[PDB]
Amino acid sequence: HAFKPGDLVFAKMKGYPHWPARIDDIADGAVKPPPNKYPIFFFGTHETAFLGPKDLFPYDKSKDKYGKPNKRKGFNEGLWEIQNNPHASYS
Repeated sequence: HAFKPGDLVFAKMKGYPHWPARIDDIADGAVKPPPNKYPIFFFGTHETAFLGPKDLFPYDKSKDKYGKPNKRKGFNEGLWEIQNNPHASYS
């Protein structure tokens, strides 16, 4: 399984806990990711950033480890989104 738009993940950024997220499509006209990176939409914060596979943990495999509440802002909101409506428009 190569990563494709719509895949659910936990995504790791420096300074944050593994974060509920999804692989997004590239909008027409938008900036494209660097070589071998993906557009990642973060649940709860609703931000997008470019990340590579080393920082992407498939949701089903990883949810037992990473899918638990914490106090960081937006996180529990993000957990609700990935669990209840992961494919919604958050625009």
